[PDB]
Amino acid sequence: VTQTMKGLDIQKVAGTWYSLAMAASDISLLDAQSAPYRVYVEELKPTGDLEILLQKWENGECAQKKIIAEKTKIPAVFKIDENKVLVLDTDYKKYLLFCMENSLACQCLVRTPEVDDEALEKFDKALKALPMHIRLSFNPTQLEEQCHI
Amino acid sequence: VTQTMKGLDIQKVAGTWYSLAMAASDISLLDAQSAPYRVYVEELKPTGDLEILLQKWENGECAQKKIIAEKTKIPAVFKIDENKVLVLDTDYKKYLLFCMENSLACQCLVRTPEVDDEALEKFDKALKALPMHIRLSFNPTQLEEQCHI
Ligand SMILES: CCCCCCCCCCCCCCCC(=O)O
Ligand SMILES: CCCCCCCCCCCCCCCC(=O)O
Repeated sequence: VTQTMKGLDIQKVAGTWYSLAMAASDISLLDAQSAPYRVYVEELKPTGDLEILLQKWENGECAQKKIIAEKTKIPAVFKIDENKVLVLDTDYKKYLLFCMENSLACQCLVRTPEVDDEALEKFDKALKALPMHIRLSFNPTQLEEQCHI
Repeated sequence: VTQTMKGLDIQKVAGTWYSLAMAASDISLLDAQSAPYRVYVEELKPTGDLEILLQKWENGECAQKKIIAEKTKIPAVFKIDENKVLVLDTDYKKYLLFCMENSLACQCLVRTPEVDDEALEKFDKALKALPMHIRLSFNPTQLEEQCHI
């Protein structure tokens, strides 16, 4: 991944996000509800490390989860306990494109449970470079459900 | 779906095809190997009805399958025993875009086990109109395996 947000102010990504679309390099990273990269972002809490609240389906349950992405020399790049989180683009107010890699998955996050075509076309343009083999998107009804059910 | 091949000569789609990419309106139509619209086209045999040889994963097996799409008043539209098959576009030599609907799934077929970007971008342009929520694509290795394993 060769796209990163110049001048990312991590404080300003704080609060509520919705996983509107997801893509991955391999189908099995996203194909089932229990697929490894099938994580739904709930809330981003910058400490300047980054606390992520996400939902994730495990052994027949939607589980609420709290993880820390440690900051790096680069403001737009964080690490996870192996896995690099890259923030590609964000306008802070409406959307945020990020990828994670050790296997590569990218997401289009939005502030509100709505379908944002402006954001999805930025997401699409940003995956054109990447070797993605699965893409998903969720309707507003699924954005309000635990684990996008 | 509002895109159909003008002047389709069905005889000329005869022979060998590879399911290079697939999209569907609902994730559960494509997400597992046993998902309903997760069918891999092997061979198209026009009689002028259309005989399809496809592969389909059922109860832990890749099953070879033979079905008939009955012709309609419209050359580019066929029916299946409920389900409409629409041929959107084909150059006969390299690629063929088709959709099926009762739930909507579209595929980008190619003559050879290779990744055709020209064809995938035509596929992408053709799904821009459609309310797709899952897309898959397969590498050349998977195109040569039973059920794209
Ligand atoms: C801008 C920051 C975006 C947020 C990035 C979220 C990435 C977190 C995903 C990491 C996967 C860890 C999930 C739990 C581990 C597991 O169940 O195996
Ligand atoms: C240009 C023609 C393209 C070929 C169209 C192929 C569509 C066939 C898919 C129909 C699904 C039927 C599969 C078996 C039925 C089942 O297992 O439920």
